[PDB]
Amino acid sequence: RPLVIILMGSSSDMGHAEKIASELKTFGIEYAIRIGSAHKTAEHVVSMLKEYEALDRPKLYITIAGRSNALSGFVDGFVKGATIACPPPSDSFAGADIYSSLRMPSGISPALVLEPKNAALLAARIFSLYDKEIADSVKSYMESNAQKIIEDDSKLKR
Amino acid sequence: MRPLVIILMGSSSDMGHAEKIASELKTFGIEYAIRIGSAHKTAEHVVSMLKEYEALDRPKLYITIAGRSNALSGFVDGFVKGATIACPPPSDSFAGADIYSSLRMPSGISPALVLEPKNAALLAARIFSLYDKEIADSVKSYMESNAQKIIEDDSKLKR
Amino acid sequence: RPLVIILMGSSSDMGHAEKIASELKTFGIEYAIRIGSAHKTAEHVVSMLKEYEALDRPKLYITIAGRSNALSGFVDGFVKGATIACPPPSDSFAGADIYSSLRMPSGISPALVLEPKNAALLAARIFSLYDKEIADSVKSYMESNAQKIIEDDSKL
Amino acid sequence: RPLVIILMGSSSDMGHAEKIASELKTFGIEYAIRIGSAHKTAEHVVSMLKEYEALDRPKLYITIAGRSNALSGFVDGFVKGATIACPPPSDSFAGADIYSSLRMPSGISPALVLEPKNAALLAARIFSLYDKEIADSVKSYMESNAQKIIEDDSKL
Amino acid sequence: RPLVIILMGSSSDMGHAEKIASELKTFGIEYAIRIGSAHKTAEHVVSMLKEYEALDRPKLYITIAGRSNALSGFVDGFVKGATIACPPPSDSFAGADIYSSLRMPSGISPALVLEPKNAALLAARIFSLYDKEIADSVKSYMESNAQKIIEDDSKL
Amino acid sequence: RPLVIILMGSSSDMGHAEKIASELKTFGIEYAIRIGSAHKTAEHVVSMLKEYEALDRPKLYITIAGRSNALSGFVDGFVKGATIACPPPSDSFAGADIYSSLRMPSGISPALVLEPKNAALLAARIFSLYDKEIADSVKSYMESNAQKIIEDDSKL
Amino acid sequence: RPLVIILMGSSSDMGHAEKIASELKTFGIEYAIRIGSAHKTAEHVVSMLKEYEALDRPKLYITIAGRSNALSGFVDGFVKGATIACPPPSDSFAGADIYSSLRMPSGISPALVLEPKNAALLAARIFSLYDKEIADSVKSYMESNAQKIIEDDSKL
Amino acid sequence: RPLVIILMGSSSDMGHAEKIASELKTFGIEYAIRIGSAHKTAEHVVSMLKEYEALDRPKLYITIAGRSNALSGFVDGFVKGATIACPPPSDSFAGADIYSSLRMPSGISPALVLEPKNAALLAARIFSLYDKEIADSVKSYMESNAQKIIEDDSK
Repeated sequence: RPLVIILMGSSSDMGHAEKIASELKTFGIEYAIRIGSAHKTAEHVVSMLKEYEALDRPKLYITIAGRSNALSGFVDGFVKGATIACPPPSDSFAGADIYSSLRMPSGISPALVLEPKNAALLAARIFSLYDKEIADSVKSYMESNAQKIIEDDSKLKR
Repeated sequence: MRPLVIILMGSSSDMGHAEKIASELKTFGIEYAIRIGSAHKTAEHVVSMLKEYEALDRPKLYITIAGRSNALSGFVDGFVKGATIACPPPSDSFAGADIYSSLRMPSGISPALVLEPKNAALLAARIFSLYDKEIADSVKSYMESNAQKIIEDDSKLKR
Repeated sequence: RPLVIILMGSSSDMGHAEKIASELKTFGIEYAIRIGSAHKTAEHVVSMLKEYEALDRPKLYITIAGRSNALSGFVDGFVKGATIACPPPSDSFAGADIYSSLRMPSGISPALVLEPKNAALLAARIFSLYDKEIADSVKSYMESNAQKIIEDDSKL
Repeated sequence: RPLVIILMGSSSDMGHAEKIASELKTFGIEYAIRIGSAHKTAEHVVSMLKEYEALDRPKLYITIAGRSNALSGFVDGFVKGATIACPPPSDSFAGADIYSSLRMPSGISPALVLEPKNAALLAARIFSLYDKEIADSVKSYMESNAQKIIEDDSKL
Repeated sequence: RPLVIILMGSSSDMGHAEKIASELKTFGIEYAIRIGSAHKTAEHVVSMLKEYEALDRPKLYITIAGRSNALSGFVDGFVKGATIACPPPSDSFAGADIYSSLRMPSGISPALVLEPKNAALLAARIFSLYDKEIADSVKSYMESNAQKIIEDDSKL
Repeated sequence: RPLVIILMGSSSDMGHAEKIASELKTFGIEYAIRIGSAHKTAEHVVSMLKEYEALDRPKLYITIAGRSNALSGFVDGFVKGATIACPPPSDSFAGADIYSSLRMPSGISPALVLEPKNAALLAARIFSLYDKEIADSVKSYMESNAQKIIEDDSKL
Repeated sequence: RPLVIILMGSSSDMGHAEKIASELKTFGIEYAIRIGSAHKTAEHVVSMLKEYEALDRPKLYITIAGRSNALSGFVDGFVKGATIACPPPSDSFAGADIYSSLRMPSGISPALVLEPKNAALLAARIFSLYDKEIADSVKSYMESNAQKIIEDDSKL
Repeated sequence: RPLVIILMGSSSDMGHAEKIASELKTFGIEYAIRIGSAHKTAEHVVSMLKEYEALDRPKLYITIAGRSNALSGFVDGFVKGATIACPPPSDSFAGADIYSSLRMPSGISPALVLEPKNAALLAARIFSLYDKEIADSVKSYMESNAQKIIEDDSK
């Protein structure tokens, strides 16, 4: 019943969206991958957001936009519930595209997360506050990560 | 049951920043607790504190506040079950480069980074709003109000 | 006759906008001053742009938004003709807000100019390609600037 | 009947120049591609600028120079009408060459644009304020970009 | 009987760890290599430190963590003796991960050294104030390095 | 019996030096405060280092130089034992003077610590491996700091 | 016999120029202070340079321009002998105007020096290769500096 | 007769050093290439400088050191006449090693030039103030660079 809308500005971002989606599927969380440009197809984005917003189910938007990221703040100020910004990595201007996701006005509150798997995890943990099944899944995932590190210590320690 | 936000800062010096976050949560009617604890200097105290909060049978978020190199947000985040939000205090040092210590988490550590204290409070409300209608109404009023003032600034001095 | 629409993201940008407006007036160019947020008042901004775009006259938009500038690319993607981005100055993250004005997607082409007086000049010089009166005022303005520097040197 | 003069500081810039040229051709806008150095061949540049400035037709200059960009300001202070700065991409010093294009004195007003297709698009949109054939070409272009995005979404 | 505990946050840091390990061995210094994350395995790390802190021998901790380095400060605040931070290299964000190792609070004092062999050299030179054999080993090492540069100049 | 030589490149660094000295006093550690430029008075520095190096007591050098720090590496390459770099703070070029302290060649291994009180603490903690009086002093210090934080929490 | 021409792009840099002049006066070196813009009064700059270039005496030019520095490259491309860029200090964009002075094309070789006093000193030291009176003056100046440091250490 | 002493902190710098040399050879200016570390071999660098400082000919030093450049200011604070700092390129920390060459104390005044061919050209142009042959060579050189550019346009 939770839904995560993965909304990217360009078809060029699809590979970054697919990393987020794969990880969401591991948590058993439903997702939808969509494309719209805040700069070029603003009204198409508004229409889309209106469609998803009308759904009576707990939702999150994870917004993906390279270069100067207008999409994440655009979606965040339109929709009611929480959103997550997860821009694709860039080395242009030594990663300075990140400030465009960071520097929001008062009243715009997307959660910024750099890594696609971590964006999925944050989504899961947001639902987990009220969804016991998803909390069980997160618990398993993080315990597994921790056990692997301890197992690496046991195996490789000298 | 009633949402709780634990606002956990690494130093009593962070109180100003924490109080900004707390005051904003109050306007959403969301209960908070403000606490102090250092990931560097008082690790076992933080762990003990977090076990106490985690045993509470209500939906919760942690907002974690640490200046300089932020070890606290990732530390809290890796220990607790639910989501957390990092909202570091502002700093000019090294043209603001302390932000990277909040951004650059390992795989499997997923705190939500938000810069402004009022926006950290906003995000916390919006997370709960997915399930809490009272908070969703409060959020809608707040956001719509923000929008109205801008439209009103335009009408009042557009020329 | 030309119109420059000066659209800013917040009322706090007013002093920056008036520096631009001030200078447009000296070029004999009509301007309008408006406020609208690309993040918080999207439909309102889309609704204002449609009104201006229906006007049968040569028009430019100058867009002013602090912090992460979404406004410039949002407006520029919506309107037909040219636009100019002129963000207010900031020292946040050693001026790193500038990259949000610089890094546009292919197909979004605002002209970035830093100084308010230079945004106005650029707007004047765009009209000047087709407006002889605006061309004369610009020739006058630019020669004055040059003559002052030469005079300054003359005292030395 | 507009003309865009693409002027680059080095023949090494030619790849970048041609990208701008190729795009202008799609808008049906005539262009010239020239080479000349603001630091090493100043009189060759000025002589060129004089010949272009004497043409009675609307014109823009797109100025391309790597490293510390003096060329865009040189051109812009010489010619009457608008100019556009479009420096080639560089990763030297985390891309800090961009600041030499940004940081103009008062009275020097080139339009900074990063992407060569957006420099072409901006020039088209500047002429579009008065050239209807061009306005039409821009509209078809921008609408095609928008429709492609919406098509990409449809597949999903 | 010095001991250097080489503690890294992930097995993906092992190649960097083995560089410090190798160099320490050249100085005759016993090491232990361990894995533990301050973010993900805080209580495991604590347990591990308490064990080493109970040893009555002179000890250093060299702490390795990529991205945002919480491990070095975490360890340093827990243990009584000196520690050394030696993060694995990175060009992400122009190397900005370094600040997470530099910016400690007052009362947290790990020694930051970039290069793994210099982290080993620092460790040695630390023990050398009281340990004559290590002091002789460091002497030989540093004098050789100097003699080689003088030798390179002599071939030229 | 431990000694710390605090060597600064200029009398204008004395404030920073004095912060380190005052803190060393609180750990019961003898210091010398000295002035010598690597760039301007290189032979004076060398002769001074020889005088201290001739002492058979365990010792550290804490080296202070603003701007491009050549002093830390110069001293570190000359002396046998460990040294600590503690540059004075600067916001010049957003703090980029720090790179001159970070970027040592292979075989130069000064401990970089930003804050003067943390430089003193590192020093104490280095001696604490073998000097139980100093370790007692460091235990008091760190435990007091931790207890104060926990006390601050208890008020909440 | 030598002459240093101090050429600034704007009268707003006068204070910076005077610091350079004051220091050159202590070396006994004649200077001229002038103003001319690379972007706005190129002909005027060329005319001035032609006048100084005719003088049969050893000369340097020290070129001062804030923001994006085109001036130093412009002068250096024009004049036969060496030049020194000494831009005014800015903290805008973390000091990134400095890259506009660094990033010269092949064939354009101004010597960059940050500090006004050090620009004066470099100038003196260039003429000193052939001028023994200026060499004697530099020797005294730099020996005064060293002795000041050595003297500061002897008290403190 | 001018002499340029090209002094590098390490043999790994030789590539950069040889680029400067090759250009100086085009001007007819004699060079020496030498190695010494300001960190590790300070008393050797100091003894080397004393040898060059004793030659009665106009001289410049071009100093080359990667990473945190202590060498340029070290040599500049010892020798009498002008020096030129020309560090090798590096992408580390977005090029931030450059600040170690820029940020000299008052009384230390090496000329910073980035490109090896430009360090050579600056060296030539310093000598050119008093050396007519070298002045001639520089006019030929700079006119040739401008001619090639104008030629590029003509094709």
